[PDB]
Amino acid sequence: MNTYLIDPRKNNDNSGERFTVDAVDITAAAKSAAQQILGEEFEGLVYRETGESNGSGMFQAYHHLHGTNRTETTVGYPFHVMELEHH
Repeated sequence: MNTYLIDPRKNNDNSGERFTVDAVDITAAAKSAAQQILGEEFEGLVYRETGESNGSGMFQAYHHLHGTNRTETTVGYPFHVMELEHH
């Protein structure tokens, strides 16, 4: 449908090379991006990182392992997310 820019900030990696993910809306793009950044191990939920401003390009992805209680929380960190150049 549409491409969305994805850049893992929490990663703290020194790789400016950002990757893009497929999606229909920023809402879904974020959920799809996290699945790649955090991996298939990510099944929690995503939410908007910013609020005071509509300026997109940032989102939050959280996930807590429920059932096995093997850990306290699977993953949970922010991540850049913005819709590629449009018309």
